[PDB]
Amino acid sequence: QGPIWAKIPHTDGHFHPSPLMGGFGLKHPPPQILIKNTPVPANPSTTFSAAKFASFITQYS
Amino acid sequence: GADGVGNSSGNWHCDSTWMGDRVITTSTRTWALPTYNNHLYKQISSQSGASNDNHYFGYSTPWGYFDFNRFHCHFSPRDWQRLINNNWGFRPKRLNFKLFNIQVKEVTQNDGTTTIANNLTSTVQVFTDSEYQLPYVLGSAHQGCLPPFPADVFMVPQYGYLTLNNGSQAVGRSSFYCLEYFPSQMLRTGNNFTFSYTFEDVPFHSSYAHSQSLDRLMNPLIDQYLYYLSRTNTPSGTTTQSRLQFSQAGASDIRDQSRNWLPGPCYRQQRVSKTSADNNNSEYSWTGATKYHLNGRDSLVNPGPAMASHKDDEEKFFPQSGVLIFGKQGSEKTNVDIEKVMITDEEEIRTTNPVATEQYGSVSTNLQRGNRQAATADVNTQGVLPGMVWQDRDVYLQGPIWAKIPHTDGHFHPSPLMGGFGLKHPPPQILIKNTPVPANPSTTFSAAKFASFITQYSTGQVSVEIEWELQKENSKRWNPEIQYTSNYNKSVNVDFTVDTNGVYSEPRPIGTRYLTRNL
Repeated sequence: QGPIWAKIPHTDGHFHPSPLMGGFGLKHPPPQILIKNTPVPANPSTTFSAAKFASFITQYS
Repeated sequence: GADGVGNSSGNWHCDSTWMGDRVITTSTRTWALPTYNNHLYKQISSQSGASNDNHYFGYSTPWGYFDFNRFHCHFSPRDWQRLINNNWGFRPKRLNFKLFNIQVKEVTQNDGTTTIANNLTSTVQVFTDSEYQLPYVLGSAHQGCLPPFPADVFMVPQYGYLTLNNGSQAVGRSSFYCLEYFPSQMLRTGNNFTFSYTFEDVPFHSSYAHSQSLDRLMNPLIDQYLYYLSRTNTPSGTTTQSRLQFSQAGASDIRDQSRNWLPGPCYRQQRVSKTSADNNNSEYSWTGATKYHLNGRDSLVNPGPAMASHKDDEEKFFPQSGVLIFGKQGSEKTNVDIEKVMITDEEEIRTTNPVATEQYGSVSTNLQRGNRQAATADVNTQGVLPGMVWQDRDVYLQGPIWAKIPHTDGHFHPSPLMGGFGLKHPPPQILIKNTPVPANPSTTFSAAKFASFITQYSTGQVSVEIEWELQKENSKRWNPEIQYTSNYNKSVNVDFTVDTNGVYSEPRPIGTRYLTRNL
C-alpha cells in the first residue's frame, strides 16, 4: 500500500536519486491528469450587467 | 453493440424446427434485474446455534445470473412428443445465446408514491467466465429458470457461493472471488451481447425401455448342458443320508440356470406408502434415512443410485428419498401435504436395476461341516462387480438437463444422479450486474466510501437456441407400442394450458422412456 514512484526535483546536483519513502525516482514521471466540470450559467438578467456571474446550475459527473 | 435509442437491438426468433436428423430449438423471455446487496459483497455463515452438519461459510455477490438447466425451458409439451414417442435417444450437440433490447429505469420514492423514468446513459455489464474459474452453482437444481410458458416474465436470481468451513468459522484454505476482477462488457441502451458454445461428446440418453428382464435371456424350449447341484441328501431309509445329486436346468426351473450377467449395484432405501394408514407412527424421517458421512457430518442421499422404485403390482410404495419429487402450481415451501407434490415413478428399470427398498441378494456366512448347519445373510449394499449392467435415471421434463463433473483424480462412470448429461466443460455461467451510479457527493473531499447511490433497475429480453441430435428407432416388433396420450374425456380445464385466471400449470411429470427395445 506504499507509493510506487516519485519525481526527482530539477536541480544542479543530486546524489543517488532513489527516494526515501520508497519506490522509483523518475526525472519525468507519469504526468498528472486533471479534470473539471464545465460551468453552466443560470438564468441571466434581461438587462446587460458586466458583473461576473455568481450563479450556476448545481451539477456533478 | 450497435445504434440505439430508437432502434431495436434484436428480434424474436423463438421457434422449433425438425430436420429429420437433428432438432433445433429457440425460446425468448423477458427479464428484470434488481440491484442486490446495495452494490457490495458480504460474507454469510450459518446461525450461531445449529446442527454440526448444518454449518456453512460463504459469500453473496451483487451479481446475478441466467440459468436454463431445465428441459421445459426448451420444449413445449407438444414438441416434447416428437422426441419421446418417435425416438430412442437424443443428446445436446450445440447451443447459442444472446441478450438484446436493454433498458434501464431509475425510481424516485419522493412522497408516498414512486415514479419511474428512463436513464438513457446508464449501463449494464455482462460476462461469461468460460474458463471455469468461479465456483459453479448450476446443476444444483435451484429456482429461477426461464419460465416454461413463453409469456411470463421472470426475475434474475442472485449469485453466491460457499467454501471450506470449520464450524461457522472459515479455514485458511477458503477462497474469496471478486467478480469485478474479470473482464466484462458494459452494455448501454443500444448495445447487445452474444456468445456461442459447443458441447463435448456425450453418450445418448436412453429413452427406450427393455422388453426383456435380465432374468430371462433364453428360450425355454431347450435345456442347458451345464449342471447345478439340485438335491443335497437322499432318503436312504426312515433317516436320510447325505448324497449329492446334480441336474440340468430347463424351462421348469429357470431360477437355477447359468447366466453371464448380474443386476446393477445398490445402496438401500427405506420404504414408505402413499396410503397414510399404512405407515408407522413416529418420526423416522431423519433417523430412518440413508446417509453418507463426510468429515464428521451426515448428509442425506436424496436421489441415490438409480433403482427401480415400487417393485411389481405395488404402486403404493416408493423409496423414502429415492425418487425425484416435483411440486404442483403454487405450493408453499415447507411442510406441504401429499396431494400437493407430484412424485415421480420409475418402474422401467425393473429389468436390470434392483428395487430400491429390497436387498441385492444373499451371501453365505459360514463354512458347513457335519455338525454345523449352513447359514447366510442378506446383503444390503453392493459396489460394482465385474460383469454387471444397469440403466440411468429418466431426465423427465421439468428436471435438470446437465451437470458438471467435479475436477478430480478419478471418477467412475460420470453420469450424474439427478439425471441428464455429465459434462467436464458445461455451458459457462452468464453473470450480469447494474453498474453503480453515485448520488450527489459532498463539496469537500472525503476519502470515505460512498454509501449513497441512485436507485435503479434494468430489464430486457433474452434468447437461447440449442441444437439436439436424435437417434431413430428401427424395430421389428409386430404389436403396437405404448405411447404418451392426453385423455380424451371432457374436463373443466385442459392439461398444460392456462386457467381462467391466466395461471399456467403442468399437471403431471412426463418421463422420456416409452418406446421399447429388447435387452
